[PDB]
Amino acid sequence: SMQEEDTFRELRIFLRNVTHRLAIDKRFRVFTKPVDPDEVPDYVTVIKQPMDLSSVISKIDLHKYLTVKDYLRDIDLICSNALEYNPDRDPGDRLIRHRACALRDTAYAIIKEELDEDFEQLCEEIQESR
Amino acid sequence: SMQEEDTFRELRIFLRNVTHRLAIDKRFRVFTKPVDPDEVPDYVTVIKQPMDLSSVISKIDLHKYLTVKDYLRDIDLICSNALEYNPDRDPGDRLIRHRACALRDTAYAIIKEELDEDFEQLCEEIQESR
Ligand SMILES: COc1cncc(-c2cnc(NC3CCNCC3)c3[nH]c(=O)c(C)cc23)c1
Ligand SMILES: COc1cncc(-c2cnc(NC3CCNCC3)c3[nH]c(=O)c(C)cc23)c1
Repeated sequence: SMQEEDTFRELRIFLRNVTHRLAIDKRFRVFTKPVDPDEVPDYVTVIKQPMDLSSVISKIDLHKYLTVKDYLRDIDLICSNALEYNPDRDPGDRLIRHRACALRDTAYAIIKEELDEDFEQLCEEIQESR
Repeated sequence: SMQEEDTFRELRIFLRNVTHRLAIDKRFRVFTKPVDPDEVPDYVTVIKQPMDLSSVISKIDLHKYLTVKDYLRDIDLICSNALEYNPDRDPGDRLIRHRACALRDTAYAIIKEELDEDFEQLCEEIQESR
């Protein structure tokens, strides 16, 4: 219905705003675009579902997220990929893991403050009816 | 259930085999890998959901296709993207469009010959129950 289309449009507006705020944070530059294969040649083989903030924006615009829960799955994927690909004790690995956890924590904290629980419940109920 | 897992595993085996047969055809080399942005800088902006045969293989392996119908949507996407991005009368554009239609036609013809309709119906009924 028209009311449901308006609901998903509001969701997309909300998710774009959250994603933009993550993307302009200097700490998260490494997660903003797909990896350069020249910098990490084995990334494609080790990480089976790459994800980054530009890809998240494309998915929002393709109407791939019908709930904030589904969006957070991709944010969690950005984090889990980083922990998987950079598990070593070396400072470079530790920096990226810290930034990955910070990205995750920041996204969840924004959502906790700014997402109305009843709005999310509505989205979930519309999704389950499709 | 175990029987349903076996069904989706058989689907994945079937889809990998079809995709491999498309990927080794010389006509379809242009569709085997993501586009090189150096060759087509405006591709990212014009085509909103890029798709290629290596991406299709990754999606099979990530369990993204529960039916042949969903797989054919991505094959159709490879074709529609090509028709959209190369619409001109020039020979280069006409060649790619012809190959795109041939890819689509070939995938459908393989499926028509080799996919049991009752196998596809089972997949669809399992998908709809989830
Ligand atoms: C423009 O700079 C880059 C572009 N693309 C990828 C990276 C990058 C480089 N190194 C990583 N990890 C190494 C750190 C030192 N120990 C070996 C691994 C990276 N790890 C990542 O998770 C991502 C997303 C990029 C990246 C950088
Ligand atoms: C290694 O060669 C390539 C790598 N990546 C992309 C292409 C490519 C080049 N040109 C295209 N179309 C032009 C043909 C002449 N008129 C202007 C457009 C391409 N079109 C496509 O649809 C794809 C997938 C690649 C491609 C080639």
